[PDB]
Amino acid sequence: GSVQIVYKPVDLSKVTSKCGSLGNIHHKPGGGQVEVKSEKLDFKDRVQSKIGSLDNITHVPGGGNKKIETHKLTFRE
Amino acid sequence: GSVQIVYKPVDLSKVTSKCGSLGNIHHKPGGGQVEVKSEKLDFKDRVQSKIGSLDNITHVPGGGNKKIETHKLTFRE
Amino acid sequence: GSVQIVYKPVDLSKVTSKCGSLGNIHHKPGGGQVEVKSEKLDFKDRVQSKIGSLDNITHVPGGGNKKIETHKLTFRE
Amino acid sequence: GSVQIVYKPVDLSKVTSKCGSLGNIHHKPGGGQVEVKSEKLDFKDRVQSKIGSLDNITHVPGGGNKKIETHKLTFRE
Amino acid sequence: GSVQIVYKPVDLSKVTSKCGSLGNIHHKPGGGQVEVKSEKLDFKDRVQSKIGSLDNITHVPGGGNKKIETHKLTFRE
Amino acid sequence: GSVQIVYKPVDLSKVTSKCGSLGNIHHKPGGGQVEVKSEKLDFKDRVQSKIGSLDNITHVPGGGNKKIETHKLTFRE
Repeated sequence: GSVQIVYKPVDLSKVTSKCGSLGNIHHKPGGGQVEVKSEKLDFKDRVQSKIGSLDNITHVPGGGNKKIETHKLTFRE
Repeated sequence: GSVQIVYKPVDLSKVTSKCGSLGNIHHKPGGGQVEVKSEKLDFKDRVQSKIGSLDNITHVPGGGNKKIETHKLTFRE
Repeated sequence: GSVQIVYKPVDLSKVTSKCGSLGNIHHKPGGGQVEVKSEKLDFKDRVQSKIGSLDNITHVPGGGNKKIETHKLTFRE
Repeated sequence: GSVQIVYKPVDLSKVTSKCGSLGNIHHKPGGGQVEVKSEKLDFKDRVQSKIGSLDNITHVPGGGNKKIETHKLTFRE
Repeated sequence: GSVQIVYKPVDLSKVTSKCGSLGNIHHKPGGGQVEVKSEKLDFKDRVQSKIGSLDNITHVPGGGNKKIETHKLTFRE
Repeated sequence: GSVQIVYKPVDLSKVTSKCGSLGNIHHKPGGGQVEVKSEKLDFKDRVQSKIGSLDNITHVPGGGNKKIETHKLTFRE
């Protein structure tokens, strides 16, 4: 009872961008007020949390091209 | 009772952009008021949370091209 | 009792954009008031939550082209 | 009862950007007020948390191209 | 042709307040965005102006009692 | 042709306050963004101006009692 598995995925893919000019961008946030109140906080096993945050981002990647590629080969007898 | 598996996916795909100019962008948020009240917080096993957030983003990727590709091959006897 | 499986998907696909100019964009949010009240919060097994959020985004991808492609091959005896 | 597994994934992929000029970017956040109140905090097993944060980022990668690629081959008798 | 003018105003007035306790007052303004644009400004003869102002006041006078009293006696031949 | 003018104003007035306690006052302004643009400014003869101001006041006079009293006697032949 033989098993013969072949996993030969080819990728010639291209995630690509072209942008002559990129700019003249303005991010003028006008300020705020946050309040949080808690008795008890508890967390476990791979929690990711933000509490009471006021936060501003400007992200201008000339690039910005992302590619995500996950091979899983699983074998059980 | 032989098993013969062949997984030969080809991809020649192209996710692509072209943009002569990109700009003159303005993000002027006008500010706010947030309030949250809690007795007890509890979290476990891979929670992702935001509480009481006031938050501004400007994301101008000249690129912006994303590609997500997941091969799973599973075998059980 | 032989099994012979062949998985040879070809993709020559193209997700594509062309845009001469892109701009003169204005995002002027005028501010707000949020209030949330809770006795007890509990969460488990891969919850994703936002509570009491006031939040502004400007996303101008010159690119913006996304492609999502999932191969699953499953085998059980 | 022989097992013969071959995992020969090829990738010739290219995540790529081209951007003639990139600039004239302005990030003028206007300041805020955050308040958080807690009796008891408890955390365990790989928590990641932010409490009471006011925080501004400007991220202008000329590059910005990211690629994430995960091979898992698992074998159980 | 005699003129005899008598101006004998009496005031025994009392502007008065009584307040046992005064307090527990909260003024949490949530922030804003103002913009003004002008070519030419010109002003003369006792102008009072405010342009492009964002401004917060808290005025808790335990007292607060005001009295304004103007005697004018004018004579022309 | 005689003129006889008498100006004998009496004031026994009292502007008065009484306040047992005064306090527990909080002024938490949340921050802002002001912008003003001008080619030419010109001012003369007793102008009072504010341009582009962001400004916070807390004024807690235990007293606060004001009185303003203007006698003018004018004579022309």
